[PDB]
Amino acid sequence: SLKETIISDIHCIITKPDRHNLITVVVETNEGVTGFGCATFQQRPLAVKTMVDEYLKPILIGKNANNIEDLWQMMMVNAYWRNGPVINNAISGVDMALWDIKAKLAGMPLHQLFGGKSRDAIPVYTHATSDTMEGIYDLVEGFLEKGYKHIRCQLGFDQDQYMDNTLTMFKSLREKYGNQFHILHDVHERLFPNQAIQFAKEVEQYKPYFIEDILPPNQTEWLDNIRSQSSVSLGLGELFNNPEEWKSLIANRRIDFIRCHVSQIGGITPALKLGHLCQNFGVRIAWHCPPDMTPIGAAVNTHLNVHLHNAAIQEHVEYNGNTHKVFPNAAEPINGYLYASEIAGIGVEIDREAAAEFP
Amino acid sequence: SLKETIISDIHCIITKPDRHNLITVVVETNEGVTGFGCATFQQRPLAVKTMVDEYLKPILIGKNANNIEDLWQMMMVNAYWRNGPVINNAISGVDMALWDIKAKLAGMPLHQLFGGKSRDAIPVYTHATSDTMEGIYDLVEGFLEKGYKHIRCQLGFDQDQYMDNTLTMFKSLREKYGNQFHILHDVHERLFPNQAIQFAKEVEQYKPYFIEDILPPNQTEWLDNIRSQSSVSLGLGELFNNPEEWKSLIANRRIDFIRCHVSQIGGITPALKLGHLCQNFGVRIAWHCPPDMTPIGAAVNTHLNVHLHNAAIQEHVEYNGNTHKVFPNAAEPINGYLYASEIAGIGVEIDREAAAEFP
Amino acid sequence: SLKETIISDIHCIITKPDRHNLITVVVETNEGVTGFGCATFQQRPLAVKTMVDEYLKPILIGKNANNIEDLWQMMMVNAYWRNGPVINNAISGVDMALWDIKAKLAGMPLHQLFGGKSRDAIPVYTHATSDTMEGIYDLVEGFLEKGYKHIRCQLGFDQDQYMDNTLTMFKSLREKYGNQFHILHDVHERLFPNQAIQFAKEVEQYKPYFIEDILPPNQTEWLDNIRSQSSVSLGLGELFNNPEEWKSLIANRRIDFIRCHVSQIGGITPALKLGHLCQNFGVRIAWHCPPDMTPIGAAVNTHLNVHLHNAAIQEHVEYNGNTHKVFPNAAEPINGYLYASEIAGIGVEIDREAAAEFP
Amino acid sequence: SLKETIISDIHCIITKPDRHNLITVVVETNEGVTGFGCATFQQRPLAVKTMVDEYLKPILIGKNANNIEDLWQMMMVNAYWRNGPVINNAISGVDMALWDIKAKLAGMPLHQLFGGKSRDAIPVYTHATSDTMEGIYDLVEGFLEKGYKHIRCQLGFDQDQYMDNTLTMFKSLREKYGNQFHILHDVHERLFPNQAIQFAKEVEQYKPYFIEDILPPNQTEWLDNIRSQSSVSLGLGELFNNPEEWKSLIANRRIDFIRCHVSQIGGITPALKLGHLCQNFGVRIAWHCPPDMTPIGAAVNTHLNVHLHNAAIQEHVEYNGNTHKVFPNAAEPINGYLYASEIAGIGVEIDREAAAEFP
Ligand code: NA
Ligand code: NA
Repeated sequence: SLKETIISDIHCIITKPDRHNLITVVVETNEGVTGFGCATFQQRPLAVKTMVDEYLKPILIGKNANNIEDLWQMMMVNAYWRNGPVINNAISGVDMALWDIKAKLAGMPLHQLFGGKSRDAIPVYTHATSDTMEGIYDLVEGFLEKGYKHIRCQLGFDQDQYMDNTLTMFKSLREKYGNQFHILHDVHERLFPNQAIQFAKEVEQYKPYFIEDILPPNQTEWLDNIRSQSSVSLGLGELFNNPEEWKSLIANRRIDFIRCHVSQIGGITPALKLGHLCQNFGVRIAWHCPPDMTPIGAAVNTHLNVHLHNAAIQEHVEYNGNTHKVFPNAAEPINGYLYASEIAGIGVEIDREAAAEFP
Repeated sequence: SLKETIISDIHCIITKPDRHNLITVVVETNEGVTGFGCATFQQRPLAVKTMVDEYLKPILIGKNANNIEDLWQMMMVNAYWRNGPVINNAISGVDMALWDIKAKLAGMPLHQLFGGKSRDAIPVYTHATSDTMEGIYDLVEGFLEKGYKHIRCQLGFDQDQYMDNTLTMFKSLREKYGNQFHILHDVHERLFPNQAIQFAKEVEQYKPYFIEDILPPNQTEWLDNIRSQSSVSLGLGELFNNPEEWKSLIANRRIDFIRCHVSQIGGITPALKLGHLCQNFGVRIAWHCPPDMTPIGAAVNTHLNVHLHNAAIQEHVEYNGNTHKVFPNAAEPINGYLYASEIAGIGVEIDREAAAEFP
Repeated sequence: SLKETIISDIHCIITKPDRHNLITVVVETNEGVTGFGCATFQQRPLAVKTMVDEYLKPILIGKNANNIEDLWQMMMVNAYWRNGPVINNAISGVDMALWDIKAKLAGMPLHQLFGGKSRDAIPVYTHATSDTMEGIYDLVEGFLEKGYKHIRCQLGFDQDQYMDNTLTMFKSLREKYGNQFHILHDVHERLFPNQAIQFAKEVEQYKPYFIEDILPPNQTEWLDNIRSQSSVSLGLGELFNNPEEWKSLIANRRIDFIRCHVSQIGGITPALKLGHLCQNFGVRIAWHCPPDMTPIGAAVNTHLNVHLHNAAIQEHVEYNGNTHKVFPNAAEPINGYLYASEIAGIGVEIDREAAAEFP
Repeated sequence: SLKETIISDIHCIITKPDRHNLITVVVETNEGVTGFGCATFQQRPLAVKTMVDEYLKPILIGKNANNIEDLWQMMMVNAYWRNGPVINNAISGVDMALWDIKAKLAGMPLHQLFGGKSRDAIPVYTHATSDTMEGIYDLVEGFLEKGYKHIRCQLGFDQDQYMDNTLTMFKSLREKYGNQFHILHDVHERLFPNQAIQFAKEVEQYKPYFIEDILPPNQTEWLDNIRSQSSVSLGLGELFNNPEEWKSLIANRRIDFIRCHVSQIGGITPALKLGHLCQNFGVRIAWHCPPDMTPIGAAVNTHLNVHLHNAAIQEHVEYNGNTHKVFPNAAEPINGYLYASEIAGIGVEIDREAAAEFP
């Protein structure tokens, strides 16, 4: 007894209440049921907006929003060339908006629409980056006081100096805090493969929650060398926009955490399927939630994270007063956990007037 | 703005309006929102009913029906020993009922709840089994007249005689009908592996839609021998109740169609994830719909089949007048296609009074 | 000069002399030669009994008990759907009873019928589970005093706390007792695969006899990661009911001990063949003997364990006075060893009157 | 209630009632229960007899015959060097005799002791060898008239001429007899691997029951080349005496029929386990029964062949009147099938007086 949901208009609002350009996609329908979605391309806000305004919107107006995957498949192949940061982001904002419409139509929280909760809340990790161990302590202790139990620690913001200081960082952190928290670290592709394998063996004893981006970006074939000699947990996927980047990685158990950005791989639609894939292959899920993701994206990740069986942790995003003003009711971690929204829909929208104040 | 959905009661109704014992699971809730699900174990109707009545129902009463996967995971591990025909069927009827409740709560067709249609309808295949080619012609032509374009053909209802007659069947069917329809065939595990490989090479030229169960049941390792020499399309999975039976099969591209029964693998919850898995690995989907599946199961398969990207075809089930009476509004193929129900929920229930007439 | 042995009746007696529902299957024959077998499904006693009473017994009455594997193959495929906890248990009680009849007919101990002893007795392991190291010491020392040389030790009856305490348990046990006994530990599938590999490397130095269930249940593919980096001995198979669960595991040397329950995989008939398979591939055998296995099952495991070349150890089961009363002559470990029965048959039966006292 | 069975004496009788030296091993016991076994080494009758007389018999006298595998393992490693034609044959005669004793003790047919029949009888194949097609027809038609449905056909008793004539033989046989019988062929290792692969592809269309010994004897690695391009069924194992010869062959599905001689691999004890192994891996069983196997060996193969699930066919052995005289009650094929003996024991012994007449 759901009737066709006809797409009447599409907007793409960029706003700068804080450090970053924030991109919201707005899908309006004849019923006056409105959907909101998040795109995130700060280095390139304008490319995304053009892609939505005069390429996505023409092929969407008039369409039945009810059939989300149909509309997904159609957008994804429309330019013929496909898979990249600009297109997937644009499509992801619409995909998210379509899911939002469906959940409002269903009168339910987005994660309930998916099928319900696997857990009550998702743990959160924060970022401690400093040039000195003193600075990292200062930051760690403040996060501890707030209930966080996972913290990404980066000492220093040549390759040998970085590897040496980082092992010293892991060593001092275990000496000072033992097992009070899990320690995450992103290598940011700074190592040659031989250096990567060496570092994986040396850092193993310190039991990182995961080491992210330990290899240069098209050298994943070197993972088998690492995984045959080290038990170190590994995350990859942050810059992926293309299934070829994650398919063999996961089928071959070459990583422990997938770290894709939901908007970079095309939205909720592909995120659910990749979530199920991860569960099949025993890989955990830690989607990125960067500084320029809006409270709308973050709310979507929390819905994903209480629903998907293999979701492990959500990445923290601050929000200043401006941002909370532009996106009302944006949840914040309580004792180190993010709670899914409980009203119908995504549960967070953008205040268009407020977003005006901040062009 | 969905509130807890509290499970108030659970029933398991068996009925014999026709050839088979039909098993319906009924989940009632405080809101008076009622869910219906299908279990199918004709050789063993009673085992399923005991499993539901005094093992499932105790651990379910009081629970929040909203969290379907939570309740799935819990039922699946509850007996500690797990995965088999009796338990998965029992759990599948409840799983299906929980999905039904959620879709009614959402005021939407079950497949809309999933995320919408990938296609308008799913094609249907029928069964032509006879002891003589004359009998098979007679049956094929009646199906053709009704718009069917896929037909499973079985000539004869020793191994060498069966292999010889079957190749003769494929050969005569192509001579008589050319490409007017797709031809399916189930080998039913009747061949030794060496005979299987020989038959796969010989039948290739006749281009079956798929050959089902070509190997003895724990000899899937012989598939690589077949797939390195023959292009014949292969289906397996009919008797699977255990992920170990399908995980390596699909990851290694050893089959072309998965043929599991949705109720044997535990319900809609695992069916969606296996559907996504099949899409990832390029394997198509043809769930079994046996003679003792009710119109409730069949309606669920059609919802699955218009929604999941890789769904290929639905297996036909007759329904006599009795059965239509016990389960009102059960769809029937139109010009060789089954159309998903469009009212809220699964769209088919059981008339409890009518089911009374047929114990 | 053996004549047909005609099956005249079949019973399934459940009894609760102690903690658990105990299930005995009884096969009677025209000659008045009676067989006894054990089914074990405590979470689900009733499902098994229904399966025996009105599904197994009809297809068995009149049949020639002499042809055990014929009757095995026939029961196993009879429901068409196959392999699960309820059916295999039911079939296993009958299979065991058929073997019992044959051994009485032969006037010999069951293990002699198989072909004789490989060893004089099988060692036994016991269970020390407590919340504190003090409690585990207390329990270990009592087992030591009784001659046991293998003990499964469980400290605590989050994942990080469990892994930490368990390594502390292994470490304190080696410090206190050195090599006075072998230490077994069941991880019970509580770890993610990355945590499993880490734990396997860390626990290696303490030389467990085996670590059981170290992975989540459908993640055995992660075993190669473990086995390429750690020498830790591994057991799996406790919940298996399906050859697909053990075939590739053993052929690829992915475990060191098979831990299936003889009743869950269908009886003595499949146990002998899996025993031979284990010998071929260099895998040792440690069938489960849970708290609800009867003295009849236990006697069968001891016959299996003195006969099969690769049998390594038998799991201990208590028996209170009630149980000994219901099943007379049930052997008990002497100086840490179980001795096979030496009278004709299995050597243990059920006292039907006594089983009456305890419904 | 079986008591120790004490070995009192051991004999090895050679006899030449026909073409071949026939070797029977005799195990006597204090109870006066006597066992008979078959060794077959015609090229070397005397080596076997020495091995039994003054190496086996000393380590056997006094021993408990009840524990067959214990005594097997002990004999097999006794010389320290192990596995070859002379030792395994000697040990096989004793192993067979020990099984014979056990079956008489049990008052049952040997195959009943094993666990019963899988089938009522085993089909038989015969040998048609001639230098001309006329000669092969003559022979085939006589076998057909007698009810045989499987015949090994050899045309000619250089490599290119042999390959050419053999394909011509297969072609003419299909033209003349179509599918009236199965056609077996032994290549006898006469081909280089490249010629083997070519022949396997060319002979495929004629559907041999199997092609035996298609490769030179230590070139089994070339099997993967064949099996990736041809469906031709393959048998190997005739000269095997060493598990290394069959273990990887079967685990990797590189053959379809195992063709070992039971006496060459050490007796019934290893034959049962290899039978179970074959079943696991989907390989069928066709033990050799050469012209110098006695009616005692043949009776043992028939017991093996009605019992083991994967047994496919038994090789024919004539017996002239002399031989029937030396070994009374030796079964003969009826309408192309051999029937297992139904009296207690193996069911065939040697008449020592009669064997006297024929030194
Ligand atoms: Na290694
Ligand atoms: Na090929």
